[PDB]
Amino acid sequence: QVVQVNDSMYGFIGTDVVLHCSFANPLPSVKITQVTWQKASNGSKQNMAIYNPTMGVSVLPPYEKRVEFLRPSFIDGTIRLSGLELEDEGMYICEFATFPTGNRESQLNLTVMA
Amino acid sequence: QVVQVNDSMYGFIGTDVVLHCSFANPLPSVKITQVTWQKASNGSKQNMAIYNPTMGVSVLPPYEKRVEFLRPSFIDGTIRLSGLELEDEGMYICEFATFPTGNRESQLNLTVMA
Repeated sequence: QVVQVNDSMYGFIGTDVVLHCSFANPLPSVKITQVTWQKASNGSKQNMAIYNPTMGVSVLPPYEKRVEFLRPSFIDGTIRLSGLELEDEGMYICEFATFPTGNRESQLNLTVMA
Repeated sequence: QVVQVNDSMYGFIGTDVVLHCSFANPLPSVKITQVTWQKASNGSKQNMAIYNPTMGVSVLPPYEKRVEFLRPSFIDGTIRLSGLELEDEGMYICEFATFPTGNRESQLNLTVMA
């Protein structure tokens, strides 16, 4: 019960897109430690962005000045990816690291239209 | 980028196996927030055990009597799994949630013999 396959997003070259990732339903007994956007491709994943309720926001290249958390909370890891291009197409994983229940990862496919 | 270790394991039925998992060297910039163990079986992830440096240890069913940390640290999530059943066959993933680097995981395939 780890993976939660979500929507499928369709964006456009040049325009930005809103990738969605929220946590529901939040319980007081469950504590969210981190939200982590990763891009999966060719069978290999890649760290994209991380929101930590205490450590702040981190964006990793090539996604700095591109990816921005809209409502950075522990139940919301929604991001905006700027300047879509053909290389951006692929599977995206938004993972919540929670204690003591474990990790919940949402999974969404992104297609880039021309 | 997120997968740094890929190994294999073997063991007889009823015997105990020590699944190793560690991180070195975490840069002084890098902070480990949580360590998580997962099992992948026929396209489905399942949370096993979690060690959070600031919250403690949690062993989830049905592993609450079989799986155990040996030296639980922010750089060591090595566990022992006792009473190996045939169903235990498969890939096990030990994940380090870090900031600002993100997720760094180790995958090991445990095969059951007799």
